[PDB]
This record gives sequence, structure tokens and C-alpha cells, in this order.
Amino acid sequence: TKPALHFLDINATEVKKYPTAIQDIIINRSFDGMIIRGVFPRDTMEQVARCLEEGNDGGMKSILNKNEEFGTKVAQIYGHAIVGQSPDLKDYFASSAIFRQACRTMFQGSPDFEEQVESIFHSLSGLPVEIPTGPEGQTYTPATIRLLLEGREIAVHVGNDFLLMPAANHLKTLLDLSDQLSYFIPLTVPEAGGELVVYSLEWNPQEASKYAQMQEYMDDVEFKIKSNQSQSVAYAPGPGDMLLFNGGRYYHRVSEVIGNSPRRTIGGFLAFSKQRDKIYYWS
Ligand SMILES: [Ca+2]
Ligand SMILES: [Ca+2]
Ligand code: NI
Ligand code: NI
Repeated sequence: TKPALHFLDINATEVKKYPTAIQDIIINRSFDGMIIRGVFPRDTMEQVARCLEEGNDGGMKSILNKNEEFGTKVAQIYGHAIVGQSPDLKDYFASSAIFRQACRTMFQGSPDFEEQVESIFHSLSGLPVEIPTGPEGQTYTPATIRLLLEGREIAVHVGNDFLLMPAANHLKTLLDLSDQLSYFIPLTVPEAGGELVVYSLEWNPQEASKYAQMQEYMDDVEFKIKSNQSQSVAYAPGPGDMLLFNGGRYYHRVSEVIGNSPRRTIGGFLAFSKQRDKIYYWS
């Protein structure tokens, strides 16, 4: 045989059968991700989406970044994502406070967003699960909400590029130097498009160094991901399903949304503490 990408497809009721799934993806590399059906009920997802559409959102609209100047290959985002922020994190910590309050209000404890996701991550690892805190106790955000309208996409990228950004300076003191995972849950799905695609092409600073400009390297990534060479797997999770996968290691993208229903997702990242005795999750 020739090595392939491997993913599980399970129901949320079965997570306790995989008590070392996170270690198996990050450390052992025995598989690459999983889709977990029905982490949240469909009626909870619909309620949250309606809050955002109608504006009774607990203040969430006050931290919507429309990104209007950055082209069609970016989403709009509720909350500041830590990627790209200044290393002091002052703006990020303020938006993170607002995000946690607004999210808890919208979910009405039925079930609570943080409580439910932490339960999943604990069942797949056996470890305690925490949202990190800054050097003076400021909370990170557990998640951000990505909003993709008709004609918009999420350009191909890879998670371990975060380790090369000034915004990661403080988190680097808390995390093990292994792969970060990606997680997300759809609140609303589109008529067509909006598919997550994971490629076998990996993060590779050594290959990037063969190019005088990063924009030349990314032109070659775009060539490679459309060839018969790289493998690819595609998912279109329903509302309330979680996708959990090694986005730190593998290039991935979200295809252009088609139709009049927006794609809305809530999600972030997770990684090991330096002693591999705790899981941290954030966006
Ligand atoms: Ca499709
Ligand atoms: Ca339509
Ligand atoms: Ni990503
Ligand atoms: Ni080209």
C-alpha cells in the first residue's frame, strides 16, 4: 500500500470510545482528523444564527470585522482572530472579553458552547482543557465566528505558519512545539460550495526558503493542490457537526459559497501544553 490521509466519521455519543484521539492525530500521526456528528442540536444552531441575523446577539455585532478592504478570499469575522495581531494583544484581549459574554448569552446554556466543546476535547484526550490567559490574566477567546457570503471563500493556508508570527510570542511560552489542530462547527450551511478541503501537502519552511518571495512559493502551492499529485479530502458538515483535523500540518481551504444562505462557522485551534498534561483551545 501507499500512505493515505485517514479520517474517522463518528457520532458525538461515541467520543468516549476514542480517549487518545488527540494524541493519535498530533503525536503518533496514525490518522489526520475526524467528523463528529451532532455535537450541538440543530435547534440550538438555528437559534444562535437567528440572534446574529436579527441583532439580539448579546453584543456580538459590536466586534464584527467586515474586512471590507481585503478581497473575496477572506471571510468576515466576529471577534479578532489572533493570527496577524500585534504582539502586545491589547485589541485582541478586549474583543475576547466581549466574545465570551455574547456567546454565552446566545447559547442560553442549552447547551453552553464552552462547556460542550470542553467536554468533547476531554473525552478525546483524558486531559484537562482550558482557554489560555495572558501575562496579566487577560482571557484569550475560545473561538471566533466566520461569516462567508455568496462569492466569498477562505484561501488555502496552513496552521503552523502561526508559529512564525509575532502574535504567537506569548502562547509559545505555554504550548508544546507539536502540531496544532483545527476545530469548527457550522451554525448555518450554504446552498452549494462552502466545502472544507484538506490536502496532503504539508507545512514545510525548508521548501518555502527555495523562493525569493513568499508570493512565488504560494503560486506553486496553488499549482500543486490542483494536480493529480497531492491527495485531497472534502467535507461539508451539517449544522451542529464538528470537524477536528490536523490543520497545523496540512494545507486546507474553504471553497466559494454559492447561493443566498451564508456559511456561518464557530471555531478555533487546540494544542498541548509544554508537558503534554493539558489541552489549550483558542482562536
Ligand atoms: Ca457541494
Ligand atoms: Ca437561492
Ligand atoms: Ni485554517
Ligand atoms: Ni503559477
